Amino acid sequence: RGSHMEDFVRQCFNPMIVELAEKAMKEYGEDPKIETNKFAAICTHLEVCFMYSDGGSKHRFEIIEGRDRIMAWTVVNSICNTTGVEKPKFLPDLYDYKENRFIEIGVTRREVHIYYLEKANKIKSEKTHIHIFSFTGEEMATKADYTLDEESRARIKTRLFTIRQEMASRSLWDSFRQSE
Ligand SMILES: COc1cc(CCNC(=O)c2nc(-c3cccc(C(F)(F)F)c3)[nH]c(=O)c2O)ccn1
Ligand SMILES: [Mn+2]
Ligand SMILES: [Mn+2]
Repeated sequence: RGSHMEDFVRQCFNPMIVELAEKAMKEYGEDPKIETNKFAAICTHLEVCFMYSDGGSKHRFEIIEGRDRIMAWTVVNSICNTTGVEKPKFLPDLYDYKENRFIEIGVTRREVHIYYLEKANKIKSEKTHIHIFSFTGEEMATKADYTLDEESRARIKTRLFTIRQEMASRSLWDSFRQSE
């Protein structure tokens, strides 16, 4: 069963983040033992979402990603019913209470252009904000409004490149890149 990538995920990411990624994957019919690359991807996505939510003020953000499906939909419903934003057709990652909008965080191994295009093609209601980070240090946000200040985003990018380096050191990076 076991594989180097799984052990690396378990040693590289926080135990709560690993448990959350595992729960989400099982809930969505995936297997972290076997789909180890997706395992790493959802751990990374979770960490990015958490760091981003940490980048604002105390009450700045409401974290949607990481919750189970029913509760996540419950909280976006409460947010829509108290603010007036439209219901996103698909579950986002965050809600900005200062900018009053949902945020879709993406982490990509390819050019941010392609991935942002996909995310803007699925999200029909253009109300929800979109913010892509890449594993090379590029980033791309909707209307060039990158929400957080420079230092928080740079912290995210540094960590992303650290993960990429740790993967390449174990010869795990080529497989990870040629999997998205
Ligand atoms: C969570 O586990 C899952 C989830 C689903 C559907 C729900 N998903 C999201 O909400 C979502 N998912 C990703 C993502 C997940 C795995 C891999 C990758 C990629 F990096 F390889 F592209 C991206 N990224 C986001 O930004 C994002 O919002 C289905 C199966 N498993
Ligand atoms: Mn999400
Ligand atoms: Mn996302």
